[PDB]
Amino acid sequence: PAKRYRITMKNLPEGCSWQDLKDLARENSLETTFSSVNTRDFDGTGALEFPSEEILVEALERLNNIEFRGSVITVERDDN
Repeated sequence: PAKRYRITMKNLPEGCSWQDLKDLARENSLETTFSSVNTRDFDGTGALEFPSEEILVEALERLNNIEFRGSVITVERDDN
């Protein structure tokens, strides 16, 4: 729509899953459309999408190098 973006949500010790990352994201105030998770990286990173950069910039300032129930995630723009 007004936008289309994709972000990475990742760090190193955590093979996170879509259920896990949406759980945290709702904790944190994200929602998004969806995320590319479970497939491969070091083992398991997510990569979210939304039609409006509000949600992108949010996580880039809400989830960037945050501790995730005892793991951590670093998050960033990945198609922009």
